[PDB]
Amino acid sequence: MNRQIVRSALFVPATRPERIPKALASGADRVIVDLEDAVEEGLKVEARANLRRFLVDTPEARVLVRINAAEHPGHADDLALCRDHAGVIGLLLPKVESAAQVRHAAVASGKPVWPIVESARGLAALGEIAAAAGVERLSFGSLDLALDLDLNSGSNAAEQILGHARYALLLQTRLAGLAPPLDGVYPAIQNRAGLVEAVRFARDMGFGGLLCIHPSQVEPIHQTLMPSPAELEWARRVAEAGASGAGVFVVDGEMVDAPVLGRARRLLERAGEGG
Amino acid sequence: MNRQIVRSALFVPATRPERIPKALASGADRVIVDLEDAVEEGLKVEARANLRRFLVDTPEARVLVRINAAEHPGHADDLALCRDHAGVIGLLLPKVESAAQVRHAAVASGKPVWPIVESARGLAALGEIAAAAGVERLSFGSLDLALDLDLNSGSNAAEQILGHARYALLLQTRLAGLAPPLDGVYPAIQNRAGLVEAVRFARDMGFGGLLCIHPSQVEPIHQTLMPSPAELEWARRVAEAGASGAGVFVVDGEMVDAPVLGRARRLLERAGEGG
Amino acid sequence: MNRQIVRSALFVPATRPERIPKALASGADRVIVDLEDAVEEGLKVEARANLRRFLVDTPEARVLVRINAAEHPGHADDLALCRDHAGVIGLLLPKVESAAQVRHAAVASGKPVWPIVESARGLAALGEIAAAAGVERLSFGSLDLALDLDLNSGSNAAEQILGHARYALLLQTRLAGLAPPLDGVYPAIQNRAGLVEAVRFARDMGFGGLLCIHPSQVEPIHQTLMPSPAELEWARRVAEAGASGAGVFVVDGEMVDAPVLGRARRLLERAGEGG
Ligand SMILES: CC(=O)SCCNC(=O)CCNC(=O)[C@H](O)C(C)(C)COP(=O)(O)OP(=O)(O)OC[C@H]1O[C@@H](n2cnc3c(N)ncnc32)[C@H](O)[C@@H]1OP(=O)(O)O
Ligand SMILES: CC(=O)SCCNC(=O)CCNC(=O)[C@H](O)C(C)(C)COP(=O)(O)OP(=O)(O)OC[C@H]1O[C@@H](n2cnc3c(N)ncnc32)[C@H](O)[C@@H]1OP(=O)(O)O
Ligand SMILES: CC(=O)SCCNC(=O)CCNC(=O)[C@H](O)C(C)(C)COP(=O)(O)OP(=O)(O)OC[C@H]1O[C@@H](n2cnc3c(N)ncnc32)[C@H](O)[C@@H]1OP(=O)(O)O
Repeated sequence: MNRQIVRSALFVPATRPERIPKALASGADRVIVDLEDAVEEGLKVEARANLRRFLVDTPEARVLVRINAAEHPGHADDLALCRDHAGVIGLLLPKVESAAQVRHAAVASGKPVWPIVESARGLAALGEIAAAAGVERLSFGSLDLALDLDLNSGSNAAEQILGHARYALLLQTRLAGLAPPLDGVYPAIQNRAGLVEAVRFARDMGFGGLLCIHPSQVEPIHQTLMPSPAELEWARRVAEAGASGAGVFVVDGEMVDAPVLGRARRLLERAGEGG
Repeated sequence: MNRQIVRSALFVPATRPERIPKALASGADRVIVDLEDAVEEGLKVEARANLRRFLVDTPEARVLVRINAAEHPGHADDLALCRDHAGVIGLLLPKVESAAQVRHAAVASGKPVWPIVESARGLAALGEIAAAAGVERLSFGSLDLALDLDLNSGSNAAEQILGHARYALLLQTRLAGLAPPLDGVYPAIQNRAGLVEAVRFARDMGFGGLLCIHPSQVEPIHQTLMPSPAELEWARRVAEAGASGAGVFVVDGEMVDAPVLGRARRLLERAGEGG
Repeated sequence: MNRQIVRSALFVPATRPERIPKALASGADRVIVDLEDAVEEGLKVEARANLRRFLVDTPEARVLVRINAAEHPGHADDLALCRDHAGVIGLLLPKVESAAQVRHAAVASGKPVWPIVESARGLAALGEIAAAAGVERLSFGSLDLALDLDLNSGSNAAEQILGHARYALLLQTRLAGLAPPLDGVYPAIQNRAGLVEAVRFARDMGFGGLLCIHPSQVEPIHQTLMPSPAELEWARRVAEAGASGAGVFVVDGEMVDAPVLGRARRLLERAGEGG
């Protein structure tokens, strides 16, 4: 699939057809139109039709869709919508607990699957799931695993438990060679100072971006994701001293060996001019 | 077994039978009579006889018993005592390292087993152990595990190791469908401010209660475990706004989706009047 | 192998053979002569010859060698140097990802193996790796792991991930019964206060020592590893109060049972006179 970084994946429910155009103008790397836990049961059918009309009327629009899982009766109608419009470039599979769930949603949709880890069962099967055919990258339901594991969302201890799940998304991402994963949603819409901290914590940990819920969150996320002038100046000074060809040296009073030089070069290239 | 919350399980050694009544009058949700690591080798036979006599003289009493593990020569005598008195409603199995150890303790006692995860070996086999037939809930031997892993008890690094072990107790609890687990003992008897912090950290992470070692600890634990006026006031207001049935709303500047609504309803009902 | 503690293992590259003697006079418990990530490709053959010349010229010297992994063309020549000189008392195997690589390095060198956990693949196979025949102890490549997992070395988040890696080295050490492992390198050569903190965090967590990269790091590490007067005074008083033979008692306002007594006795003996 696409092995590129998604810095922002903005959720917008299909009950809000007028806010899907707003989502795409946010500047979000991806927009997720939702048909599942933001859409009330009675509106799922009408919400699916709202999305179909949006894709039809907007052929150049390319979106991701969080479908309902196989336990739901609308599953197949959700998969058919993902398969039949070119604007659907992938789907979020919620409540994923098996590689077989990934393969069925992938084959029936013909589109790449972003498995969402939202439960204890998901974590335990995550080897299978990340390695399953059709997987592009992983994302995580932070508020969902707090329910499933009985966490007091927002607390020190809760973030420590979530740190273990994040570790598994990050570990399995490398083992299965997936594209960079996206950390969960920061629900305090207007708290940009808290949002900035959750974004920098995620990047420092190896995540590529964040699942967003508001367009106001897009610029804070993308701005916090770019390397600082310092980090780029460090990477430059580290790359400059490894041109000589020395095996090991010191840059900021810190030893620099091959792996550190490799970190500076990947920073210099992933974000700016390489070489 | 019982899928109810045990907020506190108060240890009292079987060498001090005049303290068993005091333990029960504490209000601890469970009292554990100890035959293992608080009874010196030389007093274990007499201590068992103290416990046998207390059970006979106190038919309405219901206690949990921590026996010696199968390596011990008194193992079989401990099991018979747990099997032969109705007042014994379960047994703590220390140093558990295999599902076969749980099964032998459950079949021979005919009572529910509380495994204590006290060793690296226990953790590695915790899948087997938590799924063994007879398991009611897991509990955490924090001081045995510091011994086993050469930890400096009380330190930042040690608690970080203990956090990974706690996660496996919490993960397997959900995977095996067990009753809520108990975090380890807080040994600073009179330091209630530290006890309160350890109790709120454990609850926030998904534990149901604490192993305790003094009756003076019980009220701090049950008082720290009840939802605050604010948390209940929060749950009421998120439940209030999701009554109509809308998919996603905002409560405290924070997004409220189905999983958050589910947390507030479980709080309002798990502790208080539901509906 | 040796089930003793290595407090410090001082890296020195085989390109600077004049520094190998300095490494030995450092007092480091072990010296590592490097043929991998500090020796540039173009210098590896000559560096191999530098190490051979040092070993022949210094029959009494006892060193560890960090060889190139099996993917490297010099792999077999490196193992041959380890096998043919008595001064080579073990080898560091970098980029370890399978038990079979351990067995090939062990059998071909005939010397004990220190696997370095430097990658996600390594972590996932760490059960196999630690249990393989030939392993003496595990060590941790913190800077390789930051590259492999895209970590911002030095940040709060990266340290949390590395804690998950560290946990698995420590768990697998206990499960496979290996000698005590060594935490990764602290690269800020002159920041002794930061080094001292990295050393104490590692010890509190169960490491026996640290991989080091400069001889000035050796004395800070060895002084920070020794128990403080306070810690020894604590163990003495808990050991003194448990001499009578009581099962449970109070020492510093803290309950003391069998597991706590064992920590106090192990502290007094592992560092000082036992009994
Ligand atoms: C598990 C998860 O967290 S994802 C599961 C489901 N998640 C979602 O779909 C939630 C996504 N976000 C939202 O639905 C909304 O932000 C809400 C309902 C939470 C809150 O929205 P409101 O409080 O009504 O919006 P607010 O008063 O801040 O104003 C929002 C403005 O941005 C727009 N907007 C708000 N949310 C979105 C969105 N997700 N996508 C696009 N535009 C949006 C609105 O149209 C409005 O623009 P306008 O003034 O021109 O009409
Ligand atoms: C987690 C583990 O390590 S498993 C522990 C297995 N056994 C235990 O350690 C049980 C818990 N600990 C104890 O036995 C005790 O609390 C001790 C030995 C650690 C401390 O005992 P002391 O320091 O003598 O207690 P202290 O003087 O504070 O006791 C005050 C009152 O509490 C009572 N009390 C103390 N511990 C207990 C107990 N476990 N159960 C019931 N009552 C108790 C005393 O009898 C006393 O009542 P009294 O004044 O009417 O006589
Ligand atoms: C995965 C990895 O690659 S982890 C790292 C691998 N291993 C290494 O990094 C090799 C070990 N480190 C070193 O090579 C050095 O410490 C360096 C290159 C980082 C710094 O070296 P320099 O900046 O030249 O040293 P500095 O200016 O501090 O002076 C060093 C002094 O101690 C000695 N010294 C320095 N490093 C070492 C060493 N590793 N072993 C022994 N002696 C050493 C030097 O001989 C010198 O003493 P001198 O003045 O009598 O000649």
